[PDB]
Amino acid sequence: RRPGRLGDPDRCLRTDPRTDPRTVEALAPFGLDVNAAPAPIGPDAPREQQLEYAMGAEAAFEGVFAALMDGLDPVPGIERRTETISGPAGNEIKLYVHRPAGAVGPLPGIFHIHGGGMVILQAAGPVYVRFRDELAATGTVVVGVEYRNGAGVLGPHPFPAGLHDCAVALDWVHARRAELGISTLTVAGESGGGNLTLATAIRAKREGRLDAIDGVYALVPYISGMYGRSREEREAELPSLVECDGYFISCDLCAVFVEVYDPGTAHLTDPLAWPYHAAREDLVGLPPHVISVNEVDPLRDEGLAYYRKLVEAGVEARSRVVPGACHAADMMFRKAAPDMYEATVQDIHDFVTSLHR
Ligand SMILES: Cc1cc(=O)oc2cc(O)ccc12
Repeated sequence: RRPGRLGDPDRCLRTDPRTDPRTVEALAPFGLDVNAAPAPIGPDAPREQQLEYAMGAEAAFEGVFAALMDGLDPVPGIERRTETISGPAGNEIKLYVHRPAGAVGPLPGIFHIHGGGMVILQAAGPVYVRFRDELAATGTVVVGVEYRNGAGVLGPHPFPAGLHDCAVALDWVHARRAELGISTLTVAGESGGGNLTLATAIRAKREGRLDAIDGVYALVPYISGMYGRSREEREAELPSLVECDGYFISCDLCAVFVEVYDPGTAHLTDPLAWPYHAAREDLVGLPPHVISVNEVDPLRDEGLAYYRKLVEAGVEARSRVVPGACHAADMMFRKAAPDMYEATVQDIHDFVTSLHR
């Protein structure tokens, strides 16, 4: 009958007949081809224990991402620099700059915001280094921002610390397009980085900084903040949150990460924390957007809802789905599913080359 865990509650990535089997075998060594056990902590646990759990999850997932990137030949012909800038709280923000060696003029720029639920993972990590090199290789200038995290080794900094860091870093890059070899400038990211990407555009309109943004490309955005709702509430509003729950990511662990990001959840309905809540007023006048969602991702339906909201607001919006893809499959499986990876890289390349100032 119904797809995924709507039809059979025990279905997992391996047993869903829609999953790209290459990705199932790629996740098998880590035990990530099946549903994780119910998370042993919840959103009402003491914050000290939530931050401990997040620190562990970060160390484990950084291990998995390193192993998924191991065995690849490096992307050839990329020049890299690290710049350090002052953040708004006296923090240092690192910028990782990638460009094709020997470019003869300006190229489209990509301001890249990494995922990890705005709480964990480093832009310095091999999965994001690889993604920035791959985008640079197509003929772009990529700047990866290392913002404050809600948790883990770059934490703990609640909302809106990371968002403010992204703002300051975007302004720093915009101010320097000529010396950085940048034509147009696109803000892009996946999952939590998709969240900060969409919020960065909403915030830039409010603050009169839209000149910094020619385009927005959000992949598998993590934007509803609704992971802690009941199975029935989730199914009523965003059925993918039940259909594909536990497929690589789990609503129970995300619900912890929501509390970690915004302790006391005073921002649960604030579109700068959870862009799914954007009003028409928040989206009118925003520059061109792409929303890329993944077929067997529990976040699929909140990404589709955001595309619909952008269209309703008159934004020059596009959307695509990656068939057979779990959450972020198109950025994790460079080894096991290179065609899926290449297709997303090329779609982003095509988008940024389409823009004019
Ligand atoms: C790797 C990872 C990053 C995140 O922000 O959230 C998650 C949630 C999960 O259930 C499983 C993995 C992650």
